[PDB]
Amino acid sequence: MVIELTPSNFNREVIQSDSLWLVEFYAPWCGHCQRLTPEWKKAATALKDVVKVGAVDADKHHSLGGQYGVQGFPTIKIFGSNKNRPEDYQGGRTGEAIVDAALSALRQLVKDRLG
Repeated sequence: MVIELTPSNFNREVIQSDSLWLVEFYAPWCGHCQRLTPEWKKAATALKDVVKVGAVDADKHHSLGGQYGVQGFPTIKIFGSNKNRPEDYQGGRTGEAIVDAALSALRQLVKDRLG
């Protein structure tokens, strides 16, 4: 349900995708990330087959952590129409708040495609 993202699959899964993606950049040892885990799963399940929801261990994969300016954890990004310019998510860390942000991002995505 939450797609595990790594340097090896990030391009294929996210960058080359026309799906809306939410990506959590986390560290396993981080208490804040640990508390987010169930809420991230909650969002991923609510968004099944609507929005793709992934997670990068940015503690391990510093390459990806460095690329998206991850200085601390969790860092949440929204990958919309321009996959080269993700938006930083600064909303609430509940599944409910994340889902609302995803819906807003979808509205923006489809409206831009329409023109």
